[PDB]
Amino acid sequence: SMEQVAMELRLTELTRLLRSVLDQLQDKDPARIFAQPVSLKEVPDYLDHIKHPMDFATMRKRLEAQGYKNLHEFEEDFDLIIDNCMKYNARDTVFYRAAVRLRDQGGVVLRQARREVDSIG
Ligand code: NA
Repeated sequence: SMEQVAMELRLTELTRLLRSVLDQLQDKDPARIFAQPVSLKEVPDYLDHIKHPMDFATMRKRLEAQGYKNLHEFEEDFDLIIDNCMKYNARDTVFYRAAVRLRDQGGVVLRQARREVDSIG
C-alpha cells in the first residue's frame, strides 16, 4: 500500500535526522569514553551493577536497522549511557565528570532535535 510506503519514508527521514543527532553527540565525546561497550572482560563485575549497558556503537547499530520509531526512544538510550556511567563511577572520577559534561552539551542538541521532529512532523 501507499500508506505503508509513506510510513516507511517517514521512518527513513527520522533515521536520517537521528543520525545527525548521533554524530553531533558523539562529537561532544572526543575522548571516546562512550564510543564502545564496557568490556565485561575488564570491569568483570559490570553486569552485577548495570542492568542495561549502552554506548554509541550500540545506538548506531540500532539506528542503521531503523530501530528508533521516535525521538523519545533514542533519548532513552542516550540517557542510559549517561546514567549508567554516573552510577558505576564515583563523583570524583574523570568518567562521571565526562558524563555530566556530555549530558549538558547533549541537552542543547536534543532540544533542537525535538523542535525539528515536531516541526517537520
Ligand atoms: Na555511584
